[PDB]
Amino acid sequence: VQAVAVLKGDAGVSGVVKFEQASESEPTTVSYEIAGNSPNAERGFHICEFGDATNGCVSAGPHFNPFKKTHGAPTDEVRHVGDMGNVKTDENGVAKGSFKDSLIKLIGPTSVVGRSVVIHAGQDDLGKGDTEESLKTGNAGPRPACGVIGLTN
Amino acid sequence: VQAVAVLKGDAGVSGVVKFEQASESEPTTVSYEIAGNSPNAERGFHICEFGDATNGCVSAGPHFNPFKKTHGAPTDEVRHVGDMGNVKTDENGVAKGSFKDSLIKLIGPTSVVGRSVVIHAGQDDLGKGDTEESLKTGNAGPRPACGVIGLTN
Ligand SMILES: [Cl-]
Ligand SMILES: [Cl-]
Ligand SMILES: [Cu+2]
Ligand SMILES: [Cu+2]
Ligand SMILES: [Zn+2]
Ligand SMILES: [Zn+2]
Repeated sequence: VQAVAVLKGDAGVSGVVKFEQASESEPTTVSYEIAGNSPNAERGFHICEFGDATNGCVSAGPHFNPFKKTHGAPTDEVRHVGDMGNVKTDENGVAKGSFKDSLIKLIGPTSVVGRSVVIHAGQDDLGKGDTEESLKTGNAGPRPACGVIGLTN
Repeated sequence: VQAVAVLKGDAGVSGVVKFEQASESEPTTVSYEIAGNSPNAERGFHICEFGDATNGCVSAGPHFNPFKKTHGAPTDEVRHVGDMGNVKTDENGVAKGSFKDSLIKLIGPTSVVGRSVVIHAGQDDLGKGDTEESLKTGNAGPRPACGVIGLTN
């Protein structure tokens, strides 16, 4: 199965996020290319519960967390499903990369199809911040761009 | 279950399409509000197979047609699942309305979540055109706006 999200906003940030999962049990390969970020920085990259763009990136809601856990790093046992960590940006402010994740799926009851991918203005502290905000958003700040995850060929 | 699609493009047409379905067997209520169309006209309103916006509204692909039938009116027995007919525009070019459909669903294997809603520049002949193009698109012309159907609260 294949999915795609086109990140857009009015803050100059934009990109594309592709998703690939053969079967439910197999991890999903996430591939991204996002431009217009701050150069040489780490930016929060998350999947939110709703694919609702009626009010900018805010209507996407909280991080997808069907199991009601706290915010963590993608390598953590305790993390939200939509916790993909931080993406690195180069000297030109472009973040290009790829990775696999076993909690993010395009098939089954926890499918992210129809939900939103969000890129942050700030760095995700990965839940290690000494605040309770850290346990929900990683204190990653504003959402300059987002896109609904749709199905593709 | 509730879904929503925000129609956007560079042709001045835009709007919102809401979807509501309680259970699989029950019809889905489609509610829309689209502005920027030609005034006092009928415009093709369809759901396409892919929620892919990487290339404007073109990457949405053909009308959703999992049962491989020809293009028809929503009241036809032979029609594509994404065949919602034409929406009427007023003297100000706004199309506002609502309706229920039993083939369009937000639940099950034919779910439209993650697919695209498209508004046309022209009128859907409803498959009655004397061309084979009529049997696929209804000859509705260009796609000025489209949006991915995402999940919402
Ligand atoms: Cl977020
Ligand atoms: Cl079409
Ligand atoms: Cu976030
Ligand atoms: Cu069409
Ligand atoms: Zn999180
Ligand atoms: Zn059709």
